[PDB]
Amino acid sequence: GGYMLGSAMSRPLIHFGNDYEDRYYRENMYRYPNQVYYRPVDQYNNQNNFVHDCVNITVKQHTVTTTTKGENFTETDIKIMERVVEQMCITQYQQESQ
Ligand SMILES: [Cl-]
Ligand code: NA
Repeated sequence: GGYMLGSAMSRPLIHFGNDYEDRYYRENMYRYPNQVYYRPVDQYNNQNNFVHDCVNITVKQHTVTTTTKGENFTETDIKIMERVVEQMCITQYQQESQ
């Protein structure tokens, strides 16, 4: 806070180049966020800087919420999470800017 919280979306279809990650995302898809936290779009000059912050904030919040419940993410989870959140952040930027 005060961060903006976007609407829940369907978790994106992503073809990971790493075949094991690709399978892992599908197997464990519900572990990952389906909404992103961000600072308002109009505070940014470009998509890249927005997404950078959106990814950091969203990953921080999801990891914090998870750890305090006594659950864990694997190294593979984190890699997949960063990519999933990146895509949702890009979608959020393009949408909210439109
Ligand atoms: Cl979903
Ligand atoms: Na591959």
